[PDB]
Amino acid sequence: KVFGRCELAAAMKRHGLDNYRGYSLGNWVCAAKFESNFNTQATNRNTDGSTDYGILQINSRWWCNDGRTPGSRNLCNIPCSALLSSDITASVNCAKKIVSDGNGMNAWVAWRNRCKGTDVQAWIRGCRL
Ligand SMILES: [Cl-]
Ligand SMILES: [Cl-]
Ligand SMILES: [Cl-]
Ligand code: NA
Ligand SMILES: [Xe]
Ligand SMILES: [Xe]
Repeated sequence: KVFGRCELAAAMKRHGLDNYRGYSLGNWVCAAKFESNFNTQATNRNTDGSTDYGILQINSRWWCNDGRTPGSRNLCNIPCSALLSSDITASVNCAKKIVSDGNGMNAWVAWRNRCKGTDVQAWIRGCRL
């Protein structure tokens, strides 16, 4: 599924992401825009052989099992395919574990490079929330 901007903001809010670990909703919407262009089916392979999955591009070396990333840790205890669902619940629950891991949202390279320090409130402007 490809979400609309406000539709995703509303879904993320309902799943408890607004101000989760101090990150306002706009941060999460901005990260999703630049990681996946709001597409739950997005995948991208990395040079180390791991693959990033779903709306928040969660990586198979640490967080999910895809059966093809040797020595990987599956910290979210889920098959990576679960992260591609139209239902964002699995992605949200795993993202909460990631953002709690010590480096906050710096775990998402697109967030660090394209959202951090910008007016992220613009991402939720106009939405009925
Ligand atoms: Cl915000
Ligand atoms: Cl894909
Ligand atoms: Cl980047
Ligand atoms: Na893994
Ligand atoms: Xe891929
Ligand atoms: Xe998400």
